[PDB]
Amino acid sequence: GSAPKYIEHFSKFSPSPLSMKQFLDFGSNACEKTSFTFLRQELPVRLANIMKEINLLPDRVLSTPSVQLVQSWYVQSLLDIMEFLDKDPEDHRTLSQFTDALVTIRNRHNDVVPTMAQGVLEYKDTYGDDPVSNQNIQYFLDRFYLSRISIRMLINQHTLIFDPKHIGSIDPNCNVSEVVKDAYDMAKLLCDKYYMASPDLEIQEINAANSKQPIHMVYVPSHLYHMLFELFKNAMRATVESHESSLILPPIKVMVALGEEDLSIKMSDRGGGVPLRKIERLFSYMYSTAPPLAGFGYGLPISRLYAKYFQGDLQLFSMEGFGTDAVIYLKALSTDSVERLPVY
Ligand SMILES: CN(Cc1ccc2nccnc2c1)C(=O)c1ccc(N(Cc2ccccc2)C(=O)c2ccc(O)cc2O)cc1
Ligand SMILES: CC(C)c1ccc(COc2ccc(CC(=O)NCCN)cc2Cl)cc1
Ligand SMILES: [Cl-]
Ligand SMILES: [Cl-]
Ligand SMILES: [Cl-]
Repeated sequence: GSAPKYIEHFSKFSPSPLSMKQFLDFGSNACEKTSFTFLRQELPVRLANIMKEINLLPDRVLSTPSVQLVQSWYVQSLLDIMEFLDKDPEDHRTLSQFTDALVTIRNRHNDVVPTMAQGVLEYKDTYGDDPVSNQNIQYFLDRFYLSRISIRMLINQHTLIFDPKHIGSIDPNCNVSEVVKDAYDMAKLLCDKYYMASPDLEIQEINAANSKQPIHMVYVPSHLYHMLFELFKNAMRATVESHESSLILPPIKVMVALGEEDLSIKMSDRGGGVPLRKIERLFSYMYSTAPPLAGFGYGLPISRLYAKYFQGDLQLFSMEGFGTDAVIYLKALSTDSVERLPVY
């Protein structure tokens, strides 16, 4: 077949990062034809760029069942999208069977994450868990997952618009605190269920420019929830477990600061912290892979990719003996929120 040729062709192109503006302008609808003509080019670009990177992996990794699996998915998905390169954007069936095609692709790729996890696992027992294996896994998975996040963003934007207020997965009016409370309510629910004690939540807002206004932004709230949800899980585990032979359960304090470009979200706990040495391993896919509420692999690094994805970040610093702070940094301004795609 043609796969390695297509890979070859489209991996000469560079994925085109979009900004929230451009994202918003894509269904504000009837320029679905325009989403179609765009996506039939750009998915193959993006699919191919990562596919080529998968190929640069040494044979001992690439030859493993897990990788060969997801690689087979990427090939089929690229083929699936190929069928439409000739097709004409004015035939309303051309269009609606592209949607199906995108939907089907998105389901095909669902289990990528625990699949790669299995490859890491096999690799760990099969070749060792040395620092250098670890930089390498990290390097590849941070890019891959990031790649994949951006592919999904594209598919979801398309399928959700072409079945106001919300534009696909973008809320142009996301109330950050609203999303915080939700993630907290849900983490508490699970925290209550497994621990039978859950810390309270305290939120403070700091709108620097407008003392009064509630903090709203343009974002992808499911993205934000995911990140918050994961940080809640962790801060809850730590809070509860560090205090089981003690009466008070200190609340989890979250602050939302809106600056001139940063919108920053800090989740501070009193869980007794982590010493500085063990902080880098928390983001390591490898060290957080192994054969409840947490101990539950990948949430941190993936949450951090989520933040990186529109030029944000996610950092942890801890005080051993006291607790951990966790900061999600996001762009305040739609203008500054541009996709961040792995290089190639
Ligand atoms: C428990 N998980 C999930 C996880 C997932 C895969 C793993 N894989 C291997 C080992 N541990 C894993 C843990 C955590 O990441 C996690 C790690 C460290 C903390 N701890 C330390 C701690 C304190 C008391 C009791 C237990 C732990 C933290 O300080 C901490 C870390 C991140 C965070 O957002 C908040 C925190 O409070 C809290 C949570
Ligand atoms: C399953 C997926 C996540 C996975 C699992 C495991 C890995 C591991 O990847 C490694 C490990 C060691 C080396 C050293 C090497 O060969 N150096 C060459 C010397 N110049 C290179 C790579 Cl790409 C990647 C991806
Ligand atoms: Cl990255
Ligand atoms: Cl789109
Ligand atoms: Cl850090």
